[PDB]
Amino acid sequence: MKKYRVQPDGRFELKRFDPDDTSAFEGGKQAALEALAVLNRRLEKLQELLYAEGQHKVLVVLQAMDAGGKDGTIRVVFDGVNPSGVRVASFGVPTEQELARDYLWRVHQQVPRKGELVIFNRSHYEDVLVVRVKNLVPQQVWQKRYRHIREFERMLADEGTTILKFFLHISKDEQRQRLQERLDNPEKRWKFRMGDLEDRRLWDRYQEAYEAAIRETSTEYAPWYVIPANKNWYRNWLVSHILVETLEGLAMQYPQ
Amino acid sequence: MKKYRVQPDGRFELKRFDPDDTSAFEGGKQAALEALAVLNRRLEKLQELLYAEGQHKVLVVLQAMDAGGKDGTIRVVFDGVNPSGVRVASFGVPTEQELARDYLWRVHQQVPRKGELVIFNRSHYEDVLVVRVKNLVPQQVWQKRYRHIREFERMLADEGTTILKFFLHISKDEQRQRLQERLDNPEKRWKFRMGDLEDRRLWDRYQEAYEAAIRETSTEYAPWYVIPANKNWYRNWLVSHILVETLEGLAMQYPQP
Amino acid sequence: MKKYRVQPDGRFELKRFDPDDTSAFEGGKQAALEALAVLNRRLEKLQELLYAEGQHKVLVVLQAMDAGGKDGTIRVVFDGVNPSGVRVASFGVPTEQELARDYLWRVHQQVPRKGELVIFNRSHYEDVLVVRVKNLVPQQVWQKRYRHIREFERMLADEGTTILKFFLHISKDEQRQRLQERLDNPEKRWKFRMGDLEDRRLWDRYQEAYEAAIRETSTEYAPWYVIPANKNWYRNWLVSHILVETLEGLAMQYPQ
Amino acid sequence: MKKYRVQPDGRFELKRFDPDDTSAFEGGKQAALEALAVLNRRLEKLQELLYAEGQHKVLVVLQAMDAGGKDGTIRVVFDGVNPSGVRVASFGVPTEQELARDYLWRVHQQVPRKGELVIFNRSHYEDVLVVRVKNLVPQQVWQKRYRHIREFERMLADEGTTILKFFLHISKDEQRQRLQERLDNPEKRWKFRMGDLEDRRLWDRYQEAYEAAIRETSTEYAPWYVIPANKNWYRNWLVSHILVETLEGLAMQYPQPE
Repeated sequence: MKKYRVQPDGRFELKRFDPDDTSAFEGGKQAALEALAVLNRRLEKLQELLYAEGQHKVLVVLQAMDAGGKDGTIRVVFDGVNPSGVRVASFGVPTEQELARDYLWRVHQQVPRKGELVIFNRSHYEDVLVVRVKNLVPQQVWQKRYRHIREFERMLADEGTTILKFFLHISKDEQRQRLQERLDNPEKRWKFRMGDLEDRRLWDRYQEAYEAAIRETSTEYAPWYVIPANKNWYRNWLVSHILVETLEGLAMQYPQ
Repeated sequence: MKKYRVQPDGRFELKRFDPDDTSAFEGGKQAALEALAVLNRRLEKLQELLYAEGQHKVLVVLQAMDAGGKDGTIRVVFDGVNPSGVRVASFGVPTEQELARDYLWRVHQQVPRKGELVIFNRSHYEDVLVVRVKNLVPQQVWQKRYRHIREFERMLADEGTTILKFFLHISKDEQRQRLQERLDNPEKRWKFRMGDLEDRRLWDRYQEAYEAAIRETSTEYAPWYVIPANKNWYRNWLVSHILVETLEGLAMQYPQP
Repeated sequence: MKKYRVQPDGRFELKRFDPDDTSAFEGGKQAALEALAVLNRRLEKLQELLYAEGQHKVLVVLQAMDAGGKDGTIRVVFDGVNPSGVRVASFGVPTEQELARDYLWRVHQQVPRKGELVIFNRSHYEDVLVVRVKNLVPQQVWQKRYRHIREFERMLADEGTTILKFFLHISKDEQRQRLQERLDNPEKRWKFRMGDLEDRRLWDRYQEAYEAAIRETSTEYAPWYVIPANKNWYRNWLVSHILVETLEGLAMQYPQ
Repeated sequence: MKKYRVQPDGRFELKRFDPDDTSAFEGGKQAALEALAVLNRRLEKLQELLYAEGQHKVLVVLQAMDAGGKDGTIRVVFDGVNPSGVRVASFGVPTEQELARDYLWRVHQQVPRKGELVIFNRSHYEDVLVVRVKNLVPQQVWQKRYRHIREFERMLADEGTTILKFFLHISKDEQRQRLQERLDNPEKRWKFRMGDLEDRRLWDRYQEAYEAAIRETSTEYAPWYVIPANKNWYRNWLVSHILVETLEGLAMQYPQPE
């Protein structure tokens, strides 16, 4: 499943990843739901080990186009995980207080502590994405942020944080179907804003911004994983597989 | 719901609640597990609605003697509830920074925001529990805190917070068995501290402190519920029942932009 | 100087206080500047003692109409006071994060810690002022806040905070001259906003809101002091006199 | 006055700076007090402008051996500067909550906001000082922190923070006289801790730790200035001179709303 890890050679091309790809799973939706339940139980036990050992900090970053599956991945992948050891930090439009300090200030505040698993629903990457696409700061400014991000993540990793960054990759036509479904569902209509159509008009600019951010910041200590996410069953299974394998690799143990 | 809700008449007596009482449920453990799964699914849907509507703030306070079931209640009652809308704030021994401000400072920091459900694993109630039990501060100091607490909760409720306070009520003998089981379990021992034995000698003083705190602070806008908690199946079912009924009473609507 | 403390009898009438009153000081501007310098030196020594002892928490609340002297009082009264023990918390327009919690959440965060002197430049009182005048919440909602405020301040005082609340009282014509001076000074024009002309149009409503707030919340543990503030020399001297006398009454001792 | 700026060539030697050096000021205490008052009035006006413009963030870092003058520099240099635009963040022994996150977490929380001047009384440098001297983490862990610090400061500077780092340099004999005076003064003995005698015993290890930290982290965007600080009058005058010159170089303008 290492075909999805972006190597730190700065040669990443987003066109090489197909949102409809399900090739790492030898089966379909029904078999993947059973495989996901097994990974989910392993995840609950690994979180239990993480919290009791109280040494490692785990940061899961989720980035995607609107309707790309950030909310759904949190809901399904972390289903049943002890609320005491899992925390979500969601990053929306910056406030005046947040904009009064550097862009990393509000993000650094939310990092996981020892024994905790934190999920960033959007993150510091927004400062090289919506910021670049909507020209909120000139290129001279946002271009310097790729190095800031690599170095901030290097500091976090060196100091004990296991970092996993997932780009949930959906196609333009899939986003269209999802935004239409969001509009037609009375229990989902609340998620839709008029500004989401303007973000959709800028699809190509966002894909370019994502490709540049991933190419610049996928490192050995903070890898990006590109997740084909047109199939939610595949997205949830693959994210759970990578997360479980990473946590198993920490070789955690209940204290003496 | 009615029987376990402490009325704001200042006449609460803890002796009237039996930790082994299971009288609100008829079918026994197996039937309660099935009833709990139905309530859990209703809670998951109510949380999604709370988050979508983004108007109400929900605060669940959990207080209990050590091994009383605070961790287990969070784990079971909120099983499957979307982590995006549920947050736990645990309050342990205050740090020097926290002690440098009033006792409510660290607590107020953690209150739920609009559309969020927050669980306080221990809370501001610790400031009328340990200092009273061990007489670390004079009565003149901690007796004033019942009013501060009623008024802080009145302000939170007036400003949009639905408050539910649960006292998970276990017996002294049940605590003993659980503390021994915690010690004998290699996956649970890490939780056990020597200070837990020191508080056990003070059992009666803690029961009195809890009774007084409940009597003084159970109000219409911030009720206390006494949960018979010697049977975890009953504790989980009853807490889920009260929480679901409360959330339903808010009559939340999905926004229609 | 006991005529300026609002007694907790709920009978306060703002019309009884003249913004041009200088009756507590007999010598005039020049003598007041010398008296202020002596109080200022006493204040510097009392702050060093407050910080060294590290037990008391001191909260100074400043409220006034725009151009009423909040910034000038901080600048002059605290001139020379060690920055290590004096902190200003200014409360402006609430952000989305602040509005997502009760109105006291952002305020409680800023309270002084042990050994610290905090000045609130605007405060929790804004939630019974601009809120009441501009009908940002219905009457039922803001009317309940007078009790919340009395009780929040009671808790702070019971738990070790010395509270002083100053209403810097200026006349409508004095505000007009000051806003005009702000506009005509190239080094002050930055402070002026178009919204300040709207707050000026609601003068009478704000005076009624101030009178009601002071009447409802001036208590023994958290007194309001009405400061005639048309003359800055008098305003600075009187606020310094009240503050120094209060701090002296704490009988602070250097630790041994 | 450029003689005190540590060039970013990684060749800094602490032995080349004498704590008793007063060569940038052509006079003594009395003349320096008058020169300091003129700089102090200029600083008060520059702060009012920094606050009005509301764009630049200013971070002043103070590091020194115990009794080296951190408290006194804040008190004198910022005397009369409007409290609305000046804030001190002091960094002492980390708590369990602070130790549960990376060492930069508690520091980043306190950075200056737009229009604000913040003084760090001790700072993130403690994590390559007391940590290195007392072996609180292995050489393997704290040696990586020189890069983390250079990069954290690069991010702050790129995003609008003007950074000034001052090492207030006192001699070992001067520290002895000051610690004795601290003990003998009833209004200052509250500052005296027994643990300060242990840090004093390790004087040489701390001087080596300071030399290495300054050599590794003095950059063009975040310079270190070595301040001869045995004479308080000289220390206060020189820090004020460097700070004022830096703020004047920003050429801040009062906004003119339309």
